[PDB]
Amino acid sequence: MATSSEEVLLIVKKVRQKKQDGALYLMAERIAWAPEGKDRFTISHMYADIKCQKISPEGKAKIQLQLVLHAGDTTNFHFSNESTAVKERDAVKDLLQQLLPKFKRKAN
Repeated sequence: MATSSEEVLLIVKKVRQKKQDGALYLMAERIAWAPEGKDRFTISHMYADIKCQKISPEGKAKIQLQLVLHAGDTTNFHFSNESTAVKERDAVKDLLQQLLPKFKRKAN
């Protein structure tokens, strides 16, 4: 709050997760989740606040990612529709591995 406001990266009003289907919000340092609501999110896990990353949507069901909390909490998420399980979500995850470099440098 020293410049303006938080900076979010992307939001997906449509998301499916073995628990529920709900809209997924991605923030620079965290992943948020929400259900049929307004424009906020039911939850938000700070990428640094969470540590575990598995990328399983390259040739899988239809785009599902998995992250775990330094604690013992996992975060599984999926996107999919009659025909919306593709690029859309594709880029979503594409963001995931894009911020992954913020709280965890993978390569120099």
